[PDB]
Amino acid sequence: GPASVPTTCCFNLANRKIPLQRLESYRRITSGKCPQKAVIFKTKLAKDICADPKKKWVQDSMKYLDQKSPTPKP
Repeated sequence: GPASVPTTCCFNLANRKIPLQRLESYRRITSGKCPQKAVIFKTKLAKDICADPKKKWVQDSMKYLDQKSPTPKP
């Protein structure tokens, strides 16, 4: 589901568009200790999924959370 074996960064991007009502949060990665860069979405089922920033639902999803979100800090 979320991981497979190498714990570093997402690899298997999500194909099934995730809904907003079920979305809880999201996490993006782009550090230097990773082979690739992408985003990760979290639904309201205590589960995380991989997502690339070149999708239509991921972009809207990220923009949605980024828009709905108030401001970062922690």
